[PDB]
Amino acid sequence: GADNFDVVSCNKNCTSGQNECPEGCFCGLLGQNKKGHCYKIIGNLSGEPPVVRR
Repeated sequence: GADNFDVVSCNKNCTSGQNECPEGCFCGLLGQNKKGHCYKIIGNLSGEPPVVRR
């Protein structure tokens, strides 16, 4: 089910080697760069009605 999951931002800068990302996120780096951003994997649940009252 790899096609069910998307990578999204976890809204934080990070550097490799330092445990800087929140749990459940990863530090995504481009190539040999030491600095990157925190990301996370999510799956969307579809089918929600257009309006929900709580």
